[PDB]
Amino acid sequence: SLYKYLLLRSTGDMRRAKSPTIMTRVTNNVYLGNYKNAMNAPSSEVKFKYVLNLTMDKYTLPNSNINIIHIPLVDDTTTDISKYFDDVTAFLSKCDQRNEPVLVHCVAGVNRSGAMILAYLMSKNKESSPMLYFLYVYHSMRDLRGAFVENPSFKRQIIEKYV
Repeated sequence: SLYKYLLLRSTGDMRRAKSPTIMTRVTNNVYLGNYKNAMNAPSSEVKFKYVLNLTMDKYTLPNSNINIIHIPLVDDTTTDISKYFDDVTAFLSKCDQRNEPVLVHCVAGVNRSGAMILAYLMSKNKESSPMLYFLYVYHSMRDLRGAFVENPSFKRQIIEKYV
């Protein structure tokens, strides 16, 4: 019934894209969100230690002792993001090992952040066929969030790295 789900999703049964709303917890400590979720991170009962800001501009969070890490990524179809995969997944892995919650976000929480989260989940897959796991993670996250890594260059780079 998961095979049926993936096969229908993969042969023309995708929904129209919608903007994500609430944050999505993806692992014990790692969360995916948009700019509003980042602005709300200092007041979240999750107790974030880090925020990974993938937008083009640095910002600060006044009351907060959160450590904001800035990695500006370009959401277009020519620019490389693969040079960041290993450093980003190693940092996210460390947060999960240390139980230090981290929010990964861009502006809409679809492409730049979605791609780093997809890379992390691929990097943690030890038991499944990478092709199957990619389809499962892709379709399941898109259905949960409304839109997820719509950028086809980003999907291509993740496939080249992990599949």
